[PDB]
Amino acid sequence: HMIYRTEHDTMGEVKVPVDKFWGAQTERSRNNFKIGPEASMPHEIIEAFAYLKKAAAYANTDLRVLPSDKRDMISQVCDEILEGKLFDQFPLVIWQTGSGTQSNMNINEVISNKAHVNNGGQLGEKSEVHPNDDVNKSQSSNDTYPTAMHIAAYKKVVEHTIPAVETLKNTLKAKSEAFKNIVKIGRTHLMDATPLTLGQEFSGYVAQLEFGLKALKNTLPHLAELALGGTAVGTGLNTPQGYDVKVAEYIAKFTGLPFITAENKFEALAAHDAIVESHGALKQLAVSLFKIAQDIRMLASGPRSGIGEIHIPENEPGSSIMPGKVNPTQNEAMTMVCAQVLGNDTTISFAGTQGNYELNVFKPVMAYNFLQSAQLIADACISFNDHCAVGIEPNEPRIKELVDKSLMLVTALNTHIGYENAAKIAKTAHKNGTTLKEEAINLGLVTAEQFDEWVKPEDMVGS
Amino acid sequence: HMIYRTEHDTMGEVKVPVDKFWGAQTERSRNNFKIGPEASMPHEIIEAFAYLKKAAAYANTDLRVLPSDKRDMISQVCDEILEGKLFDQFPLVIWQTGSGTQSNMNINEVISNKAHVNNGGQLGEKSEVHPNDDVNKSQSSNDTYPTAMHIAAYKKVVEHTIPAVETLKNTLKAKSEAFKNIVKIGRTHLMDATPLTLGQEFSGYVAQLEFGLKALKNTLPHLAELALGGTAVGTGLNTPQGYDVKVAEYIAKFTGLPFITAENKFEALAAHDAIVESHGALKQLAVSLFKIAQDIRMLASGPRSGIGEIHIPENEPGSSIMPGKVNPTQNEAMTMVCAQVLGNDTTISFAGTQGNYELNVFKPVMAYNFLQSAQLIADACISFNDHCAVGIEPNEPRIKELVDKSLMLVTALNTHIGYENAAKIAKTAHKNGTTLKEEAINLGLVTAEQFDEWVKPEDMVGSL
Amino acid sequence: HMIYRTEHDTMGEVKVPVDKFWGAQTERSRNNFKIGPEASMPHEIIEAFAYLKKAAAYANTDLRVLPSDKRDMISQVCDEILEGKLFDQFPLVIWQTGSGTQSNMNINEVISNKAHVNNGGQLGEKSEVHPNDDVNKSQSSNDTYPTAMHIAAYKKVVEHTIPAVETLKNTLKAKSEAFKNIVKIGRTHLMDATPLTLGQEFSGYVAQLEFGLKALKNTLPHLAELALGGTAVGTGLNTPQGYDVKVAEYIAKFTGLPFITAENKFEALAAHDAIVESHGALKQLAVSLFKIAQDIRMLASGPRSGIGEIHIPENEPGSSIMPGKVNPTQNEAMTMVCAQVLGNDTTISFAGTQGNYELNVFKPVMAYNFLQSAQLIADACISFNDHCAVGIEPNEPRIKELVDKSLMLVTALNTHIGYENAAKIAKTAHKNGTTLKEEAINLGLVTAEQFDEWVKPEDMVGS
Amino acid sequence: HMIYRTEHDTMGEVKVPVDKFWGAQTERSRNNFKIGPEASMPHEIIEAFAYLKKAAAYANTDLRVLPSDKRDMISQVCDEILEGKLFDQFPLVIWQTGSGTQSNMNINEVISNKAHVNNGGQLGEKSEVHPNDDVNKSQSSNDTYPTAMHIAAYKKVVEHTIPAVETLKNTLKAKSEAFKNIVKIGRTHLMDATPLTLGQEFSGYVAQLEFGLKALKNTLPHLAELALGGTAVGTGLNTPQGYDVKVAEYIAKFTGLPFITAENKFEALAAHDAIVESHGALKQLAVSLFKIAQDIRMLASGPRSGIGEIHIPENEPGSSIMPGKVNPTQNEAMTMVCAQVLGNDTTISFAGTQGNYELNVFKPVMAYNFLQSAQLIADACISFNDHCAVGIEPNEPRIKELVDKSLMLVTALNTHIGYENAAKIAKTAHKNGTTLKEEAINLGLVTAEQFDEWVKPEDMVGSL
Repeated sequence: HMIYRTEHDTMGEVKVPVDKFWGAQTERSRNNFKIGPEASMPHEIIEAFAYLKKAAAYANTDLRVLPSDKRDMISQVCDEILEGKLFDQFPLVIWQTGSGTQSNMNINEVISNKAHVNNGGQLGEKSEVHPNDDVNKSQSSNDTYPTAMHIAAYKKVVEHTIPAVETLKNTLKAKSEAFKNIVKIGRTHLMDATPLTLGQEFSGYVAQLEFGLKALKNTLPHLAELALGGTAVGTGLNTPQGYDVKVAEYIAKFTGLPFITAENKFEALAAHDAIVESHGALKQLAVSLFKIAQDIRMLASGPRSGIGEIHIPENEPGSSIMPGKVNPTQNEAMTMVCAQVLGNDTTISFAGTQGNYELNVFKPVMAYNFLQSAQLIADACISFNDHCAVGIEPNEPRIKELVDKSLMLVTALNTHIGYENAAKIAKTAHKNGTTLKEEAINLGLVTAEQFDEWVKPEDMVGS
Repeated sequence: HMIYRTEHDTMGEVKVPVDKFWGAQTERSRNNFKIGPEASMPHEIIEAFAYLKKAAAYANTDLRVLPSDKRDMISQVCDEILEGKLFDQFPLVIWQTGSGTQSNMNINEVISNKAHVNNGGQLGEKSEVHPNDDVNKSQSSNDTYPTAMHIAAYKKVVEHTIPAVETLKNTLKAKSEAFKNIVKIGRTHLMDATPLTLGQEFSGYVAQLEFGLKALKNTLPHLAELALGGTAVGTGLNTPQGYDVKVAEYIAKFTGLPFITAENKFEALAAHDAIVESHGALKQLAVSLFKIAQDIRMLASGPRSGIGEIHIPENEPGSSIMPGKVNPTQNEAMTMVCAQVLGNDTTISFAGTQGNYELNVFKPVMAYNFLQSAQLIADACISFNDHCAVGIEPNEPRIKELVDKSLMLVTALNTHIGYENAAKIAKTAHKNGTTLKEEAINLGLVTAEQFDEWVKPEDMVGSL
Repeated sequence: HMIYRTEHDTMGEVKVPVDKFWGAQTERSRNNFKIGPEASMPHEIIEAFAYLKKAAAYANTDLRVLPSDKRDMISQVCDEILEGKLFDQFPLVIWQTGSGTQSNMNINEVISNKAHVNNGGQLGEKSEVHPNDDVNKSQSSNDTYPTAMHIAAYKKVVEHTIPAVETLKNTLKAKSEAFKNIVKIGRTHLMDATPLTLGQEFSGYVAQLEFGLKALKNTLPHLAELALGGTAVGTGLNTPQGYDVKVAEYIAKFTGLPFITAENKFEALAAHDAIVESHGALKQLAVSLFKIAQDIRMLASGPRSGIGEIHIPENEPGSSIMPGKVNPTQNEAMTMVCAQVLGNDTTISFAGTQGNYELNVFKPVMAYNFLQSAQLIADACISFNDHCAVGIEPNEPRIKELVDKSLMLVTALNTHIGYENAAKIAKTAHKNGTTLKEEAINLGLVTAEQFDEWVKPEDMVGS
Repeated sequence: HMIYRTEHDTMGEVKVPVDKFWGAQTERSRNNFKIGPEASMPHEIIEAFAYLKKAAAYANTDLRVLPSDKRDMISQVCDEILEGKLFDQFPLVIWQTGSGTQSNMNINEVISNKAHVNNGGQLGEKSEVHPNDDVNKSQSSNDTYPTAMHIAAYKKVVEHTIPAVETLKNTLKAKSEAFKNIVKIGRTHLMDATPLTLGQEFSGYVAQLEFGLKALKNTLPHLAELALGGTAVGTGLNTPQGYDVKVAEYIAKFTGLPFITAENKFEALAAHDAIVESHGALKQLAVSLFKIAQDIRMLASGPRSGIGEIHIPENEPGSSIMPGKVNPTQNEAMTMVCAQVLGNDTTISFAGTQGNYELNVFKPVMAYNFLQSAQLIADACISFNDHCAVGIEPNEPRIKELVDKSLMLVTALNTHIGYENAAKIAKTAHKNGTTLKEEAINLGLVTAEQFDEWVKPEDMVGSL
């Protein structure tokens, strides 16, 4: 069934699927890089290329190096890509050249061929829009791919990751306020400790997410800087005067995000330290999220022979062999995502060290890892919020049982009956399996009413 | 346009797309874990589940707890899955429950419903093969997902990763032999050193891959052990006597690989140390491959601004105004894959620490990272071999130019004038921009005839 | 020779070296944690404990829970520790409890016993200053160790790491300015590329360090927050009202650094996300420094059969067997330090995920890794600056040779003689081993004088 | 107060502290690499250099290139170093040249000068044993430092790490046997599951350590290969015929460990893949040890707010007002050590990728991280064994309380009433806060006598 057209270059003929909008160079690149599943370059990178190619055409026309009719042809195809209509025209993998050259050429060819069809021609004829001379005007593969990487990274963080974390933080803050008067037993070293409120414990999670949000936002100004206009080595050779600033202005306009031209194009090509910087903040959030998810599943564990202090939503059967068992599966998905982010940080950091001279040629692996972390954190925070956090409720009788049976409240008695008598009560309760109150009364040291007045858990959760 | 049928599990009713062969539990997971791209659980895991479900049915029939007609129904659908016909029936993500329960239930439901249709029934009616009582007989998610992970991991390593590395090693060995008489300049600390042959340098790469292959093969016996038969917590509750050994024998038969039952089912459920062990060896290979690929692009650097001791193939047309351009495409793809494997090792090691009590619930992320490393190493080694290594050739004039002018050829004068005198010659040439021979004569330390007789790079590539 | 005194607790007698100022609890802790070399807890942590113990005594006296005479006794020993006089009194390892409990008790015992000697008593007699009741008043091991960790971390970064990076950045900036007119050949993919100046290449390194400095400084406000006053679980039980704010004020005064009380004490005890945040910025600097050091040793490689574009200081013989060889050993030390920092980041991130409930009990390993990275980056930047960067000089003849022999300048001819003639010149030069100028002249396409006018490398390093 | 003598190398004159036995090159390094704490190069590396310098002298004398009287002078100082008498003569840091050249020169200079004093001369005079011509005869830094790294690494693993892990494994095995009849509740996903014995749970830990020991031992043959004899670039230039084999034999004799000469000297200089390989196995052990230590503190959590199924020893006095306090001191030390090993693996893997051409110049950082992991695992396993594992005891009343309460004991009714009816019972008790038996009677699904006869935890810890 597969029908081909025949294209030609200095390697000879090359068959291209007859209906596909890529060209000879993209087709050869499929075979040169058969590494992992086809088409693995992230769609967000292709979308970002559409933004920057449109902006380059607009800047080039303003600066009188590209005719406006060709700008319009290019821009129309870019809009189609941005609308999600052409993803099946991008068959190339992440694991291509480290400059992402083949993906740059893939969008140049697709824009060229689709423009020809939009102009009324037949796919496979020579286009009015030349892939290199027109679509790639004033550009290099070297400066286009890192621009796409930053556009995609910034957009994912600001439009997906941050909103998702913010929503989860808001839920945990509302829960913290709802739980502010529920006194529970602390655990340090996993061992019995002095009291705090369930709201205080949840307030820690809120504060962790607030700090992670601040830290991630701190990284945005460096990520906003774009390499476009540095061309092959950073000097801007082959760009019209002012192109750097103008093309960044168009990118900022079309994306609605505050992109600027990079202050130092050599730094922008030879390294991807902004990706290292921003990914470190994603990893900081993953570190906090792991701990939050871990605590919540421990607090919900049981329902009889674990901790059992909270209830969480029960969304699906947990087991076919153990009937009625339900597991904290949203917490599990979150902790697995966090494990992924920590390893993505290893990869990004390694790749970030490995630039040589004028160019870091690890760009696709850095982009792929960054976008994966940003996306998975966003998606897991949405899922965990909607399917776990919004439904957390206290098990007030279990919490109260733990408080009443604890030996750790005994020090409330020291100022009233002295250290030695307090210790005698705790030692007797421990030996007998009884409560502090039972032994305070039955040793004749404190009346029931005086004990209730002196040992108030709600008075033990502040200075 | 979406039409649903109504199904149920022990928790309630669930609307399931009318034409899909999964059931209530798969549909819940599909909707409850919208995390990353759709349907991301690796197809290798689904295929491995098909092998183990077929084996479990065969073992259950032999041990007289499942009728053979139901075995045949189950086995038929497993065959369809293995033939690649039913991947649209597996919509679940990696980022699900950490035991992989939901993918276990996905295959149980698909086998049950497709068997009913194969039997002449209507999709949605009660099946002759119950998903839990028949397809999951003698099993838990807790022992099935680890079993699928090991089957998939072992098969990827033995059928893909090892053959690809072996082929690349063979090419580098043939190149080493072809280059055994070409004397080049060593570089240590990036600085000019003493001679070695290009074949000797390439023989190092060969040895590195041979050691990595041995180290990876050393990890196979632990990876061959299967959890299947441990059921919920490791005790084998609800298995027929002898099921653990028999089901492993059927898995070994159907896969053609030497799987055995795990000696300790608690170790097999509560941790995935075999994945840590085997991935460490994949990472060892990636460390060596990075260095090999890095050296080859450095040796090829050019045409004029660098080293230029070797030529590498061109895989793209190039341009007429850029003659002699060098495009180290495969070196870049390989080094990026290696960077990926390093971080996959961090993830696997982290997840491997995190088992609690009777179960590690990081199983899908461990399986996904392992399979990715094994696949990308295999594919990158094939591509690097075919599009780079087989075509490496020496630039003999450039090699000779760079060896003949190394100042550290003065090491050859150590035996005649002492290491201190030789240092003064090399230090003087470096300061004056002159040659070794001219300064040795200027210093009155060596004559011209003595210099030509004593300084021969071809005599410096072996022992005394 | 070893003479002991005999102390006593409920485990029985314990021999303590007769002249040492620690007590029974520290002595037992030596044996309980024989893990790695003795005394490995960083001296900076001990110094930080001295600051916080002095501040706690001052706050406690102001708030009328500790007599001023005992404050003075405690403060005097703290001053001795800060003067570096008592490090031999701290024998405990990093690998103790994860709350650092044993090091807290070690300073409490040393302060107690040294105060007694300062008061005119004999070491081994009962002290006027009780280790727990006085030196540990209003405190827990749980809130003291993380306070010491932040004090030590912040001080190391601001007093050592940042100044060292700043100095190196300044040197590289001066070199960039000095080299601004030296045109050299770019390298992308390790392969010949279009020109840039040596000053432009060095300006990339400067920009990388400037961004890393900004990123590290962004992490300081979270690191300035101190846990002290949270006590065992975060509630501040057993502190006088206002102690949290007052003790942070004293710490800020005594250290001269802008410490504040943590806004959320649960976040401050249950996690060490500020250490993750700040270490990610140290790792970002290490990623940049690796690339900078790698480029510099590649550019200096040879001196005959490598790159050879720069000279670096030659500080020592590189080899005994190869006479006169000198190696870029400062670059090697730097790259090894950077490798260390990347693994320290793995450890800190792992430990940061592992808090449970009210307390993260991975505090010493996080503190040790953080201080090691901050110290090694500082020391390597000083050494690399003084013994390499200040002495970098261009090899102008070698740089010029590479420019004159490059095929990459041929595109300067396109607008003057056309693509086809330019390509003919490049193809002929490549085939013959000659220069572009030689073939332009000898093909009769360009005169020598016209070639020099049209192909000016200094005009090819901007837009 | 500081008095110096004047020395020189091929680069110029150097002032050396008058009473120190090092020379000009050590003094340059001491002053040029003020990075981290003073004198940080591991003493195990210095000791390993003493073994290899003694072996080189013995091999050189046998092969007729060094007189036996000079061999004896060198060997005597090597013995003094091995006895621990000269560590004050080694002031250099890890963070020096990446080949470790400066530490090689440090031992050459110290041997030379101490031999002269041993011969009756004055420190600072010309020695009978030349540091380069005699002590470094047939050697380079490029082959000596990797040799020292392997000697030190292998000795630490076999003489410290393996014995410590083996002892801990034996203790856990004895505990598993002692606990084989104590039925406890399994936990999966942290949730109450079906029973297993406490001995079964501990047997998982034993199996994990056994696999880690096997994996570590599998890495020993690569680690046994020594670079010595490759000299500057791997060719063996300037070695006598047969020196590589003979010097390895002397190293094996003097250390008592089964070292051999490396099969490929280029692989042995340009990469440290054996360190990557062996460290991955140390990291595998650390991954298992983390999980074991984590479980033990979770099982001990208490006295009243947690699980409390086991007792662990107390190692500190405690306080009268805090009876029953549990202090999981060794679990914290162990888990922190394990966190350290994970990051050491990142560093070693990164450095292992970074060799260029004939030499990897990340040798000291690789050696330092490897030795730290091997040492800390050994010490932590000794401490954890002696101060925690040997004293673990069951809390049998608490264990029984927690198993009798598990709703997943309802799994035992599956064979009688079906998985769906059993689910309703457990779901009802969970909703109502009642017991399984009470709801099963209320639902009319099981009688009281049938429940007592059918539900027995002790019958659920094996197969059908």
